[PDB]
Amino acid sequence: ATEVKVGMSGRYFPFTFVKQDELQGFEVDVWNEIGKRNDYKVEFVTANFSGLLGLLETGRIDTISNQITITDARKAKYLFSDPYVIDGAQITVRKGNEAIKGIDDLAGKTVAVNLGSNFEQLLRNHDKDGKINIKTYDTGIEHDVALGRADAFVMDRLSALELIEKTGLPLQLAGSPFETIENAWPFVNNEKGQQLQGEVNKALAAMRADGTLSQIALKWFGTDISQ
Ligand SMILES: [Cl-]
Ligand SMILES: [Cl-]
Ligand SMILES: [K+]
Repeated sequence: ATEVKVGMSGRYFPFTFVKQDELQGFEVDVWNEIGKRNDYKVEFVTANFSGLLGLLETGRIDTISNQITITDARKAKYLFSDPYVIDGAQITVRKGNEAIKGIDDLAGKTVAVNLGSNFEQLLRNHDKDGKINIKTYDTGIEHDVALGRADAFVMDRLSALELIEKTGLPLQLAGSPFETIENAWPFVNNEKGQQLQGEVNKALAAMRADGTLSQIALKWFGTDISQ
């Protein structure tokens, strides 16, 4: 059997998170089904998001299942599979705050972003004159905004929506998503990476056909986020 290592953070509800001392979520269920279909011994390695892409290049993991958005720079540095989730980058503020209607309102504000994430680069590209006070983190991002240490943060709409409705955090969506994001699994451009890529695309396409991918998405979001 082929050993495959899947990097994640364990702090990305409901994609990858811990509850009752169990590492679970959307990314966990998906790669267990992939491992059934390709004779993989899947091994989950939890690490902060800022170092997941580093672990991938060094070779201590084989891929990452953590909503890795495909970017122009990441295309040149890694291989990617077919996108399995499509969404948009969302600004989210504290509940009751109407002083921030979108990304153009961040001038002079403090916006939290995960370090090394596509949301940081997008935010720095949307900061032409240094108006925004970008604060980068790996944990406690949505908590600083709900408490007041940061004015807003930028993630995907899906995860923020579940924190607002399911979890119940005192947060609200700030406007409409300003950038579509296509999320796929990155691979190292080597023999095993090319081998995993082609075999994962065949499993991903096979899961979309029989509805298994939709079953996983409905369990973790109530909505088929694969569509
Ligand atoms: Cl990312
Ligand atoms: Cl900096
Ligand atoms: K991302």
